[PDB]
Amino acid sequence: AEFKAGSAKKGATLFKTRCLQCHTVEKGGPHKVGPNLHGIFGRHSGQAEGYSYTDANIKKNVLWDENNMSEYLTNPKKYIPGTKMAFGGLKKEKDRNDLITYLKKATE
Ligand code: HEC
Ligand code: NA
Repeated sequence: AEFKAGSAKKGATLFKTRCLQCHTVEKGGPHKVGPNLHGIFGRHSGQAEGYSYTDANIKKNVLWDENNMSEYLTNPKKYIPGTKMAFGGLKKEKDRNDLITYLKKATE
């Protein structure tokens, strides 16, 4: 994937309607179904403390960045076979861009 900066505000609404049910983003926000995502960019997958990950997510051992995030969110289970993240994917490129733009800022 090739991330391009988009709308953080549209990204916030996307995140809040599609991800918030399972994830928080703020520093010190709780793990829910999925892990809190603060600091996710520039951290390896499966390394948020206090969250019980699948072996598949840990073994993937991907250094999260803007580009591999876009790929992941397109089809999570395709990028990380075995993941328990039950999200079909964001198929529109503009949506992933908007979401990732938000995500970069919100996870600081
Ligand atoms: C539950 C119904 C979820 C929804 C909706 C979304 N996510 Fe998720 N995500 C969920 C789980 C259970 C997990 C852990 C998967 C595992 O196999 O252990 C995840 C994982 C992620 C990750 C990776 C986190 C890491 O520390 O490596 C990211 C980056 C992530 N999820 C982001 C994300 C976004 C942006 C969502 C909506 C667009 C989203 N998730 C939805 C559970 C669920
Ligand atoms: Na709860």
